[PDB]
Amino acid sequence: RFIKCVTVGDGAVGKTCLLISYTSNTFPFSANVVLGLWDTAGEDYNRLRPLSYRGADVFILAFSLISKASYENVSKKWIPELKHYAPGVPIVLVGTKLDLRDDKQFFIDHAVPITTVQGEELKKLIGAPAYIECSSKSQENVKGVFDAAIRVVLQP
Ligand SMILES: Nc1nc2c(ncn2[C@@H]2O[C@H](COP(=O)(O)OP(=O)(O)O)[C@@H](O)[C@H]2O)c(=O)[nH]1
Ligand SMILES: [Mg+2]
Repeated sequence: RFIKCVTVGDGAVGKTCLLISYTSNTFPFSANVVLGLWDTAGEDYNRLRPLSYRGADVFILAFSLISKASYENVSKKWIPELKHYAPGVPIVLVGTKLDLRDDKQFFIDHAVPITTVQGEELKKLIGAPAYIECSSKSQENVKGVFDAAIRVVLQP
């Protein structure tokens, strides 16, 4: 009846904002439904970050929908890391910053978008049971992230 969830992913992808959005319903860590949420720092921390993983029931592996590099780093860095420290714990893959992907003006001002179908193909590649695209800014699908997280750990 407890669920430790650890959020991981590159710098600036939106991990802390994701937790603030879910828990506080605002945009600048625990919940009860009928869930402990851990934040991490995503290279200086290579040795210390993994310490947070012990007894994790699920990982939220975030990458940014506006950043091809964070997309590439899921397979390059994060998967190898989680498999070393916590093989077998399920992964919910989250593409953050959905509000920016929607906005043509963002790419004029700035960035390479990741499509829903490409996020889905990455999901399959890493064996994640879930892939959710979300925006902490608009809050869209943020509740969905954590609802996936609980569904994927709880029996059935
Ligand atoms: N537009 C937009 N900006 C975001 C979103 N999530 C985070 N940010 C911005 O991205 C930056 C990094 O967010 P932060 O949560 O601190 O990322 P973290 O390093 O992964 O923890 C901040 O400038 C945020 O305001 C989002 O959904 N939409
Ligand atoms: Mg943070």
